Amino acid sequence: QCFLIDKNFVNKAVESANLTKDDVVLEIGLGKGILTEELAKNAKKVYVIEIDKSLEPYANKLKELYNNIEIIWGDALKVDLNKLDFNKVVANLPYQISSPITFKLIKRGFDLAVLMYQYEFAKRMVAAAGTKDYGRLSVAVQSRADVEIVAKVPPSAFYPKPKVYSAIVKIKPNKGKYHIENENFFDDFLRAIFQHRNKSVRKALIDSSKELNYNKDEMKKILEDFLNTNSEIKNLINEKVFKLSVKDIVNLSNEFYRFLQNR
Ligand SMILES: Nc1ncnc2c1ncn2[C@@H]1O[C@H](CSCC[C@H](N)C(=O)O)[C@@H](O)[C@H]1O
Repeated sequence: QCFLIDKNFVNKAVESANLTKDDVVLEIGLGKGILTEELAKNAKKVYVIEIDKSLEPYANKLKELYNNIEIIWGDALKVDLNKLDFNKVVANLPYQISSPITFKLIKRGFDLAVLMYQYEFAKRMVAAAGTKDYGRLSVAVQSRADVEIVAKVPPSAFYPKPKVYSAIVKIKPNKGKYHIENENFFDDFLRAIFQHRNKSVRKALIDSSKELNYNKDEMKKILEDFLNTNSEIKNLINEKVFKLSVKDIVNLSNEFYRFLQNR
């Protein structure tokens, strides 16, 4: 585990979290508790989910100085977040859990998250439509939240040192912006189309038709009829997957869902 030892980056993450004494913060991972302490100082209360019980000495020492820290010993991928009341998440994430934890947190919901990722992962998260790092992860995150890189973090900020850069990413959930009709279908639709990101949406959906539980002949006919509903759909499905904006992907999947339900 690479612990964050540079207080300048701790400060940047905390400042970006815009904390007040009315905020309740969830932290994933304790480390030496350098971030934990700053959260404790500034927030109403901090929950720390930590998998490694050997780190108890840091926890015990922290509770002697701060009365508003609660440790939950366990695996953050296993813990039922629904049973916790918090409005913000601030963490130097274990990079191996980056993807599942991000969606688990977004599913649970929060006002704002400020999270450390590997830099490449963060770049994919915030990638603009039609660019080389734009992909399924970009759309899955941006369709549900506004995301931005707050700072690039060098290996020297950590001990022991990682091999690559990290990034602080700010996440502000945004349900209204795009409005996903059906979460399950949208997830299936995203999987199908980004299995073939350089192909047209049409050709991607035919190739990955089994991801939506249709055979290739059914899907081809479906899209013939779907294309006949309006000219906007025609232009969208003929375009390359990675070139569609998040807005257009959400709208397209919404319309396709409705089309399929009526069929
Ligand atoms: N699945 C998991 N659930 C909860 N904690 C985990 C975890 N996997 C790793 N951890 C813990 O998360 C921490 C990651 S290193 C980050 C430590 C600290 N936040 C800092 O900035 O220095 C370690 O304490 C490690 O034991």
